[PDB]
Amino acid sequence: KLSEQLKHCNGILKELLSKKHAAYAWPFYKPVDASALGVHDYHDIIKHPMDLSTVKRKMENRDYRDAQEFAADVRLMFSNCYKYNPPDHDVVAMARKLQDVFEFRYAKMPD
Ligand SMILES: COC(=O)[C@H](C)[C@@H]1N=C(c2ccc(Cl)cc2)c2ccc(OC)cc2-n2c(C)nnc21
Ligand SMILES: C[C@H](O)COC[C@H](C)O
Ligand SMILES: [Cl-]
Repeated sequence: KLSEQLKHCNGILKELLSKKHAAYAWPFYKPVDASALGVHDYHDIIKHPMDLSTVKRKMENRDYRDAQEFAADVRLMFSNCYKYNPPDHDVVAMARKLQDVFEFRYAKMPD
């Protein structure tokens, strides 16, 4: 049984995965497939891949012991995107928008 704070985190996660945000969330649904995408330098540049399916698995498996650990993974996901891609690329604009959704709701965390 998740703590109250981790319940809030799980709610955020469900929201990020919902159809409401799909237009900009979809690149983050699954691990980057570097070979499929032709980005053969991705794993040289990104040492700690992260994506929402992995966050979801970790939540289901009770891997996260607190909200801070959850938030660090979601933010790592966005950071990888900002690290690999030029700041004016489409996928970066999507990341910024999804991160806005995440940060404003994470800020509503019950004490
Ligand atoms: C050539 O650069 C790319 O393809 C990067 C690696 C890729 N761009 C994208 C990307 C490029 C253009 C648009 Cl409009 C949306 C996403 C990408 C696409 C699919 C995907 O999972 C299936 C992950 C993507 N992703 C993420 C997350 N962070 N960077 C990307
Ligand atoms: C767009 C920045 O990379 C992240 O900003 C988060 C803010 C809550 O929109
Ligand atoms: Cl953090």
